[PDB]
This record gives sequence, structure tokens and C-alpha cells, in this order.
Amino acid sequence: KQHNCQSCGKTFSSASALQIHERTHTGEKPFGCTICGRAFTTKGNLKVHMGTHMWNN
DNA sequence: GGAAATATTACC
DNA sequence: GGTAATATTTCC
Ligand SMILES: [Zn+2]
Ligand SMILES: [Zn+2]
Repeated sequence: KQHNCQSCGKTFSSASALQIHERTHTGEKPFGCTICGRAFTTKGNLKVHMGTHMWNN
């Protein structure tokens, strides 16, 4: 079966993936960076952001 | 089978 | 550059 966005019609592979896509219509940002405050739309995107805070040699 | 992580593309 | 958005891969 298919999981189509009821807002823009675009189709995604899973229910979980459609639910991540739907975050673009609401503007929600459920993943915060405790260092600078900035909020992000996925876990992975905050994760990649956290690397910009690494002194890391 | 499908959520989750991630690799990748798209967009500014 | 770096964040947004999704496509592909890992994991149960
Ligand atoms: Zn949509
Ligand atoms: Zn930050």
C-alpha cells in the first residue's frame, strides 16, 4: 500500500517517512540543540548540526 | 514489513 | 556553508 500526503499529494515509502515529510507543512521543529538553541525537523539533521559544535582538533 | 538511522540531494 | 527535505540502507 501507499502513504500519500493529504496536503501536497507527494507519496512516501512508509507511514514513518510520510510523517516526517508532513512536518514540512506544519512548520514544527521537534529536535533542539542544547548548545545554541536552534531547532531542527529531524533527529539526523540536529545530529549533523551538532558536529559544527565540535572543537574536534 | 517498516521504523530508524544515514547517506544524499535540494534548497536557500 | 549549512539546513531542509527525501532517498537508500541498516536494524528490529
Ligand atoms: Zn505534503
Ligand atoms: Zn547548536
